[PDB]
Amino acid sequence: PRYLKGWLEDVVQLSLRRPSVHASRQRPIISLNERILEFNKRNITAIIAYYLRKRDPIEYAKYMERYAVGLSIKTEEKYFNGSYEMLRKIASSVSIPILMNDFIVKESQIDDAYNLGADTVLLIVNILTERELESLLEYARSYGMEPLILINDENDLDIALRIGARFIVIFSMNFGEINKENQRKLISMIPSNVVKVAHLDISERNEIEELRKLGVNAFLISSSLMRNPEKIKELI
Repeated sequence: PRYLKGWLEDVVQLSLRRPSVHASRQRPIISLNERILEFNKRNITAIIAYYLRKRDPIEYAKYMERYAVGLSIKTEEKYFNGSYEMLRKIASSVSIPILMNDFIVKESQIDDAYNLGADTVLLIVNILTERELESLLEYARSYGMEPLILINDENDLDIALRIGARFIVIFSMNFGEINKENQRKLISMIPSNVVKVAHLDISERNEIEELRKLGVNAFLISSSLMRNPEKIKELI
């Protein structure tokens, strides 16, 4: 990984030490990026719901299976209260795409994702060198997973495009300044053969129409839905 400090350094150091799991996968790959493109052809707004333990998780996942295009599950243990067991139980319970949302810094974590039933993984440009990211991209693709690559800024974008990413998520706040104009700028700079995901707050739902016209294919939510799951219906 790159030079890191503070909690982010701590979580990457712990992630490098994550023991591998010897699990056998219980489902096929249910591709997230491909289902987003299907929802786009069906004119159904494509919302990636989330689970982060801070709500019976299975009942929640089954609710979301009815509405969401996919489900992000936070599996980092020390700071975000996740687990591989929670991922596996949710993935075994539903047939929508599952994104393993963690700090993926070594190949064995992609092995873990595959063996536990996740359909893809998050990769974070700004914690990895370009060569590390390219290698992990290739490794994910060897399991039939197109990873969701997170960009922060134009330097991250340049890396992601140079290595041939086809599935990118863009937020509206630097990883702590919020800038919607900058989010739109980064979205515009991604070619149309890339599946693009915008982070969205539920309060921004009036922007979905325009963001779709600007090329966003799906929306990643990270607040409000666990307290009030039915809010996903109004996004859609």
